[PDB]
Amino acid sequence: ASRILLNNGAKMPILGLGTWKSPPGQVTEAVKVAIDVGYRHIDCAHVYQNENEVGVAIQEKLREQVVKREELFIVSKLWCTYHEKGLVKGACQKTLSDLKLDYLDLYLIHWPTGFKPGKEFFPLDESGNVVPSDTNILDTWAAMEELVDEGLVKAIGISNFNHLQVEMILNKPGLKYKPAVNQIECHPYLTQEKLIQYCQSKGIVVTAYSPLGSPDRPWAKPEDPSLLEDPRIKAIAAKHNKTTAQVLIRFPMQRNLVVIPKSVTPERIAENFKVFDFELSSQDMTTLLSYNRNWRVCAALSCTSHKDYPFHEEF
Ligand SMILES: NC(=O)c1ccc[n+]([C@@H]2O[C@H](COP(=O)([O-])OP(=O)(O)OC[C@H]3O[C@@H](n4cnc5c(N)ncnc54)[C@H](OP(=O)(O)O)[C@@H]3O)[C@@H](O)[C@H]2O)c1
Ligand SMILES: O=C(O)Cc1nn(Cc2nc3cc(C(F)(F)F)ccc3s2)c(=O)c2ccccc12
Repeated sequence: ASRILLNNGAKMPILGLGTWKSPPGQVTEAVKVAIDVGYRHIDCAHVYQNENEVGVAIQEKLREQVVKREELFIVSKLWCTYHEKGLVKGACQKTLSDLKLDYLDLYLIHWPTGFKPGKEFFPLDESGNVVPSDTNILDTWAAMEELVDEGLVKAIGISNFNHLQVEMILNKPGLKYKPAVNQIECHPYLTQEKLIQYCQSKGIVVTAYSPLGSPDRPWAKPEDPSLLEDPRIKAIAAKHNKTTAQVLIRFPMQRNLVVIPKSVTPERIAENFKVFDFELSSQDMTTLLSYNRNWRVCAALSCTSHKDYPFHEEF
C-alpha cells in the first residue's frame, strides 16, 4: 500500500524523494525523473536553497499533465530563523512561491530550536555558538496552526522533536491541531524504537530521514560507520536479490514509517522506488534493528547549548 493515513484525514505517500544537497543544476531533472517513475511525494526545505529548481520540475509535470496537483504530496519546513510569530507566514509564502504551489500538503517545524532572525541561517557568536531566539515551541506551533486556517497548508507537523517536546505540543494549552508527522533521523544505526512507538501511539506518523546514512553529508569522516557498505546489511540484500539501498528503504516502510531517500542519479531514483515488491522477514527486521548504535548524521555541534536542543534527552 502506497499511502498512510494522517490525523488530518489526508493520505501521505510512504516513499518520497529527498532534496537536501541536490545541486540546483540537477534537482529539476531529478524531480522530473522521479515523478515519471512513480514518486508522488517530494521532501523540501527553504534551507536546502533549491526550492525554486524543485518547483520548476513540479510545475512542468503539472503543466504536462503527467500528474494532477491532488495526486502530489509536497512537504517543506520552516527554518530556525523564522520561529517568530510575525515571520512564519512570509517564510511559508516564500516556499510556496518558489515551489510554484498555492498550498503545501505538509509544513514542518524543521527543528525545535529558534535562532536569531536575519540573513544568516546559522547566526553565530564569536566563539561559534548558535545565537538563539527567545521564541518557544508552543508559540511557533500556534503560528503553524494559523497557516492551516488560512488555507496555505493542509497539514502541519514537526521534525527533530524528542519525546518530551512532542508531548509539550500534545499538552499545549488551547491546542487546535495535533502534529501530523514527526520527521526524524532513522536507520539501522539509529533505530528510534522509543520515539517511534510514542509518536505512533498518539496517531503521529513518523517520517525517516537519512535512511541510507547520508553518504554525501559534508561532514563525513572515513572512520564513521557506513550503512551502505555494512556487510551484514549487504548480506540481507543479497539473500533477497535486492540492493543494499532497497533494503534500507524497505526497512522503515515495514515499521509503518514514511521514508525519503535522496538521489539526483536517475538510475538510483528509479532503483529506490522499486521497493513495493519484496518483504523483509520479522527476523530480517529484528536483525536490522540490532545494528543500532545511536549514531547521528544530523546534530550540529554549534547548536548543542540551545535550550531546546533535542538530543541530550534519551529519546
Ligand atoms: N528534517 C530534517 O532535519 C532532515 C535532515 C536530513 C535529511 N532530511 C531529508 O531526508 C532526505 C534523505 O536524507 P539525506 O539526503 O541526508 O541522505 P540519504 O537519503 O540517506 O542518502 C543520500 C545519499 O545516498 C546516495 N544514494 C541514493 N540512492 C542510492 C542508491 N540506490 N545506491 C547508492 N547510493 C545512493 C545519494 O547519491 P546521489 O544523490 O549522488 O545518487 C546521496 O549521496 C534529505 O535529502 C532531506 O530531504 C531531513
Ligand atoms: O536540516 C536538515 O534538514 C539537514 C541539515 N542538517 N544539519 C545538521 C543540523 N543539526 C541541527 C541541530 C539543531 C538543533 F535543534 F539541535 F539545535 C538545529 C538545526 C540543525 S541543522 C546542517 O547543518 C544543515 C545545514 C544546512 C542545510 C541542511 C542541514
